[PDB]
Amino acid sequence: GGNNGFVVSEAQFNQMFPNRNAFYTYKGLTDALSAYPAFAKTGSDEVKKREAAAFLANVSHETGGLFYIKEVNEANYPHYCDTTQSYGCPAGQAAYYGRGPIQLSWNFNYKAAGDALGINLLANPYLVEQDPAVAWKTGLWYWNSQNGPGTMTPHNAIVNNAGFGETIRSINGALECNGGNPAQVQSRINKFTQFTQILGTTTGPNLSC
Ligand SMILES: [Cl-]
Ligand SMILES: [Cl-]
Ligand SMILES: [Cl-]
Ligand SMILES: [Cl-]
Ligand SMILES: [Cl-]
Ligand SMILES: [Cl-]
Ligand SMILES: [Cl-]
Ligand SMILES: [Cl-]
Repeated sequence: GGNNGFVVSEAQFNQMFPNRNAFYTYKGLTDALSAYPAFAKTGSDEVKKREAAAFLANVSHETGGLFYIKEVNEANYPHYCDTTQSYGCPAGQAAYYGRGPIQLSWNFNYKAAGDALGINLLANPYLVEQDPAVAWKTGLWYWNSQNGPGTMTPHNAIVNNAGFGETIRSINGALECNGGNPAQVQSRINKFTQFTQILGTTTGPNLSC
């Protein structure tokens, strides 16, 4: 029964993210895991490690290796408010820009993620850039419950072995996949591959989209 701790060691995490903002810590991440008990705990260890690498690689890509807590371009913040929604944009028109490890964006996603976590992030979206425990939960929420532009959750893509490619599709596939941005598809694949090497697992199939 022995050691069933997290498949990413603190030291591997540091190697993966040498230039992280202080907001993002190993502890913060390991604390969030219990909110998504199947994450990195489903299937063989080859698979758990694969899933951990897949998540953190995509996280790396969103944030510049966890340097950025929030989206940089203030001028474009207003666009993340989808006025066509009925609960509107109560925290402000300009309040729903990218924050945290998956750069959670859009009033509708702040709403969905908050409902899921039991936290009213529609009203207090600033929590994702102020409270690490919440930021990390928003990352796991996306990874474990959202299809995005694709057809399956990133979790299931790896767990059912449909390919790291489906994680990309489900994160930003309408713009990047199907020829849209092969360079950036490959960048994500590059970081995933390095991360699988750090953890001593394999990449598995269908890396691309
Ligand atoms: Cl740390
Ligand atoms: Cl879960
Ligand atoms: Cl990266
Ligand atoms: Cl406003
Ligand atoms: Cl916290
Ligand atoms: Cl919390
Ligand atoms: Cl693009
Ligand atoms: Cl690269």
